[PDB]
Amino acid sequence: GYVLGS
Repeated sequence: GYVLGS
């Protein structure tokens, strides 16, 4: 899985 945040 993956997580991106900004």
